[PDB]
Amino acid sequence: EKSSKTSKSPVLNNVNFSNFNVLGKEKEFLNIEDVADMRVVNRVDQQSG
RNA sequence: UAUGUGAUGGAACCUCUCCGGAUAAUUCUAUCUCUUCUG
Repeated sequence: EKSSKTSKSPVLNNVNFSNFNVLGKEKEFLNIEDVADMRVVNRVDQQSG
């Protein structure tokens, strides 16, 4: 397709991949802290623990 | 809610250090209570 030099918006896509959304929750807002949990996770030297 | 000839992020241990310890005989004698009416 050599789509170089063409940023493109309506130009042809022989194969295009759409976005993926959660089934059954297309219109459901909530908040970030209501579904997700936050941890830190660290890196250890393994020479001195 | 991406934009398309190129995503090892499974590509990273919240790890390391610190006596729930210290002191104490389950023992034993002095009152308690305020208004009485001329005495």
